[PDB]
Amino acid sequence: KIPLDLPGTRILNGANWANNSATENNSGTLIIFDQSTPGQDADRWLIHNYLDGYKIFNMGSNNWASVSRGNTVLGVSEFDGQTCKWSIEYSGNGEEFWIRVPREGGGGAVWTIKPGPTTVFLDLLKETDPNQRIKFAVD
Repeated sequence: KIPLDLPGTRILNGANWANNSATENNSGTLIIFDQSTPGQDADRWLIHNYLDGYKIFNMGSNNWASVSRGNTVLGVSEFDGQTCKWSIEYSGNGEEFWIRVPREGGGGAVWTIKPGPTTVFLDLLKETDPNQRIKFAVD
């Protein structure tokens, strides 16, 4: 089940976990998957209910996981229901989820970690692709 309202949540893909830094500053910072954290709790996330889906908050950076230009997933300082809402859907495999664009009709593009540090973008779901499989680890 989705760890709702749990501050210590790491967002996992294979051996990497999602990181995001505070904006120095319509601004935003890359969501980076890596096996190193760039400062205290830059790898710590808070998931809440938002309408028919979820919002994903980085406790380190105070940024919201959001769709940005070119289907890139960024942390953005300012919340926007249009860019910051996600569907989290069980994959069928252990505790693995797809984080998708909420779409009336379904078939929303999903978090895709590109095959060191790596960025996240939205692409069509391929059920078998481990680069779109997300796990949530608490503490």
